[PDB]
Amino acid sequence: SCANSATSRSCWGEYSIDTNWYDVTPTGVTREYWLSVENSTITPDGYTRSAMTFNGTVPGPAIIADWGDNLIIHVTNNLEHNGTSIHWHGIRQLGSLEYDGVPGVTQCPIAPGDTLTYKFQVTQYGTTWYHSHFSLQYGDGLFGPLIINGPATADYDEDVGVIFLQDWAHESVFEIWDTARLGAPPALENTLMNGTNTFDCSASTDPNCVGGGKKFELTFVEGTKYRLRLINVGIDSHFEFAIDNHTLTVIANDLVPIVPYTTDTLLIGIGQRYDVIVEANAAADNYWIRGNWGTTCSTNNEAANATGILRYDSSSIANPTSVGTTPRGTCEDEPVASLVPHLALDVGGYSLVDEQVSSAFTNYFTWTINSSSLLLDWSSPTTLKIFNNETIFPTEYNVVALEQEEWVVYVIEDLTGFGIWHPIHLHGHDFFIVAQETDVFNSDESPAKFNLVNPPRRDVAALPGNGYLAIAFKLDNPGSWLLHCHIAWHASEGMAMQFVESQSSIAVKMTDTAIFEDTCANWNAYTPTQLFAEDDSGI
Ligand SMILES: *[C@@H]1O[C@H](CO)[C@@H](O[C@@H]2O[C@H](CO)[C@@H](O[C@@H]3O[C@H](CO)[C@@H](O)[C@H](O)[C@@H]3O)[C@H](O)[C@H]2NC(C)=O)[C@H](O)[C@H]1NC(C)=O
Ligand SMILES: *[C@@H]1O[C@H](CO)[C@@H](O[C@@H]2O[C@H](CO)[C@@H](O[C@@H]3O[C@H](CO)[C@@H](O)[C@H](O)[C@@H]3O)[C@H](O)[C@H]2NC(C)=O)[C@H](O)[C@H]1NC(C)=O
Ligand SMILES: *[C@@H]1O[C@H](CO)[C@@H](O)[C@H](O)[C@H]1NC(C)=O
Ligand SMILES: *[C@@H]1O[C@H](CO)[C@@H](O)[C@H](O)[C@H]1NC(C)=O
Ligand SMILES: *[C@@H]1O[C@H](CO)[C@@H](O)[C@H](O)[C@H]1NC(C)=O
Ligand SMILES: *[C@@H]1O[C@H](CO)[C@@H](O)[C@H](O)[C@H]1NC(C)=O
Ligand SMILES: *[C@H]1O[C@H](CO)[C@@H](O)[C@H](O)[C@@H]1O
Ligand SMILES: [Cu+2]
Ligand SMILES: [Cu+2]
Ligand SMILES: [Cu+2]
Repeated sequence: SCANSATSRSCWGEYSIDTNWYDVTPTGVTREYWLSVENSTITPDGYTRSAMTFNGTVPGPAIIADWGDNLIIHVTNNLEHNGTSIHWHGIRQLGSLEYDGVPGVTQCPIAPGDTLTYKFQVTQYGTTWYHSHFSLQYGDGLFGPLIINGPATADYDEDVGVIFLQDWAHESVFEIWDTARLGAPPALENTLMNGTNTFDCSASTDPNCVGGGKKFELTFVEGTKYRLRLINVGIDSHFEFAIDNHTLTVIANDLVPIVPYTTDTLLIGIGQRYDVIVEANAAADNYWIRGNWGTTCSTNNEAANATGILRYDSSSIANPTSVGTTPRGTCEDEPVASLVPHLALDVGGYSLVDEQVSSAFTNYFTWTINSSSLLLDWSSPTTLKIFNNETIFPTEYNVVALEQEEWVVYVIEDLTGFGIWHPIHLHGHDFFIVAQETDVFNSDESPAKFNLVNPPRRDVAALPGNGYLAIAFKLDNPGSWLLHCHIAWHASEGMAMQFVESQSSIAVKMTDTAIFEDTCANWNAYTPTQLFAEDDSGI
């Protein structure tokens, strides 16, 4: 039993970095939050535009808690013309399926003017984020940081918090969706680093291009070790984060602490999080912070300006003249060999489920999973079906039923030919990356090459373009769990499926059943006169 501190980050009282947090949870306290989903106007980069925000800021307010705390988060939808539904990214929701926030799966949408109070315990610690999982809303700024304090696998003095990395349009994503769904995502007008960037409005005739955008700035005190919590939250952005003339000691991936490793740059797919410790041991100077936008992965109009500024002297106003490390320049994830959980777990005996991604064109460009593109009915979410004792779901719900062989290995194959590295997010579980391969899956040979012995473990991992991703998870969380590409266009285009896991073992408190019913009653009251119908997959 030791206290967490700058020289004992492994400690968490009677618990520690060695505690199995899948099986053991500290007692904490209840923390209550009130969030308002708003229709806003912001100027993050000297361009004024609309946004959909929590509480009028991009990013939204920080939700900060300790490992074990119970969170009560009242979410009121103050948009006029969209439902909304908020997901707590990577959060296991063991026994709280109905608060996972996936509209069409775990809830009906929150109708305009309605409130839904999300309740869940945090049985994980580290860096994550919360965001709307209702259509493309997070692309208009509807996300915020969710930081759960706990132990760490390397010592550090100061936690600077999250640095968000994203693309950023100069108009609502909902304005460009009709063009994007023809099949080619647009190059967006800029990027943001923790909510800010420069933009040259000097030659603009657009009255909204008011200028004054500023670089993200981070100040170091020489000798201090800083925890930076990196999240890629773009619509369709890949990053390779780096700080010139500094080394990153990587200590967590998503919500899983790893054996520290050092790296000059850090590949980060959408929805992925890393925790790094940077020691401020360079010559004191201004250094460029590089997002290293992956131009081979997706387009942006201003890729080279996905940068911020590290200062050792905060009174300096000069731009860095530092020289960047040459990026690997791929759309890959960090190498599997680098991502070794500190808490070592092995994958047990399993049953294999194989699915294949392709594309089709119906009304617009769609992605298919075993020939079916996800299309959900917001007024009949999977959980509603489950509470009605339905076990056969619509084809377009892309349900795979799991029932106990205590483990599943889920192989998803890219048969599209496109060579996109798709960030695949699984809800309700950390998975084990048993293979992440650039090659064709062979059901007779590939399983023999799976790594079942402490493989990487996280909640978002790349399906390699033209390859396969084999992820294992244990049947330990009855529910209906969405799995999808986190490239927002692709999710909206149906690149998703869901696991209905141990359906008959789902338990929901009567109070939460009543709440769920109320949410859907209110949604159903809104839809007859909504201005805008569902026009994508729902998620
Ligand atoms: C959620 O609310 C947003 C409003 O904030 C809705 O966005 C609207 O979406 C419609 C349908 O896609 C857009 O119409 C299209 O606009 C483009 C661009 O001018 C045009 O080329 C198309 O032919 C079509 O008219 C509309 O622009 C857009 N409105 C705004 C202000 O962005 C969205 O549909 C809502 N979704 C739900 C599910 O309630
Ligand atoms: C990126 O932008 C956000 C601001 O949009 C910064 O978020 C800030 O993060 C820090 C550290 O995690 C938060 O500090 C904590 O505040 C709470 C509540 O009062 C307190 O309990 C803790 O002791 C700690 O001071 C801070 O709340 C938060 N600010 C906002 C507005 O949410 C973040 O720091 C930026 N990243 C960098 C590297 O600058
Ligand atoms: C968010 O905004 C709403 C509406 O004004 C308010 O009730 C709530 O307290 C605010 N929450 C935070 C965290 O500021
Ligand atoms: C947000 O406000 C804008 C400007 O009034 C409006 O055009 C748009 O429909 C609103 N969006 C939603 C989702 O309510
Ligand atoms: C998806 O299709 C492939 C190829 O036909 C088949 O091998 C696999 O079992 C299918 N998966 C499921 C879950 O239906
Ligand atoms: C679902 O099954 C349970 C268990 O038998 C039963 O109590 C409940 O009423 C059922 N509900 C419906 C709507 O079929
Ligand atoms: C993470 O660790 C692996 C194995 O040592 C390296 O191959 C990689 O480049 C990174 O350091
Ligand atoms: Cu997410
Ligand atoms: Cu994708
Ligand atoms: Cu998701």
